[PDB]
Amino acid sequence: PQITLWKRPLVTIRICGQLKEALLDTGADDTVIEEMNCPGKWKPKMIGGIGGFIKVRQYDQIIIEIAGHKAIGTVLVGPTPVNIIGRNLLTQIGATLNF
Amino acid sequence: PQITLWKRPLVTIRICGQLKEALLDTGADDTVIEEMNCPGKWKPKMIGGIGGFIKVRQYDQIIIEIAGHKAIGTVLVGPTPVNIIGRNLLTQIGATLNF
Repeated sequence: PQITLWKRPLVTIRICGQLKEALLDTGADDTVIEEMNCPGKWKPKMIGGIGGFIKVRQYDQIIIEIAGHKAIGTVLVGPTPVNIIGRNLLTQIGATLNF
Repeated sequence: PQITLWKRPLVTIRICGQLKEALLDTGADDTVIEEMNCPGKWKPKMIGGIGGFIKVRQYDQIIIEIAGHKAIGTVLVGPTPVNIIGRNLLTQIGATLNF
């Protein structure tokens, strides 16, 4: 598709057998999703943004669908105000910026 | 241009006389730049993001040149980790996410 930027570029994602809404975020190096329970090996991590840093759990080789596109990568889980799809996953669904 | 996201989508901008480097950020509603002086009246506001909120100064109808493209609108100057170009200007230059 072509997402235009008048409204937040929100998209449906299936992670861990659960459908959710996430933001297509070219500004994020990484992907961050609200507190799940999907078990797995994970390493602790702190990611920074505007107002400071939050603690997250880093899972590796996680499967996701992003608006119907299958992807596989590092997802970070933690108290994020909105589910964010960063560049690690945007590259995998072939997303580009154009103007 | 078409901009892939293997690297951070950074661009040169021209704001309030200074040349600077900024991130084309489709997750940001607003455009926030590291602290610098711009002339004119500004009003204090507060913006959120991961990590929480920060106090910023709002400048209206500011000319910004983004990667050779002209925009004129709101710029929030404050303590951001990185200069970011949000949807309020990305729409001005005709920016769209494509995949």
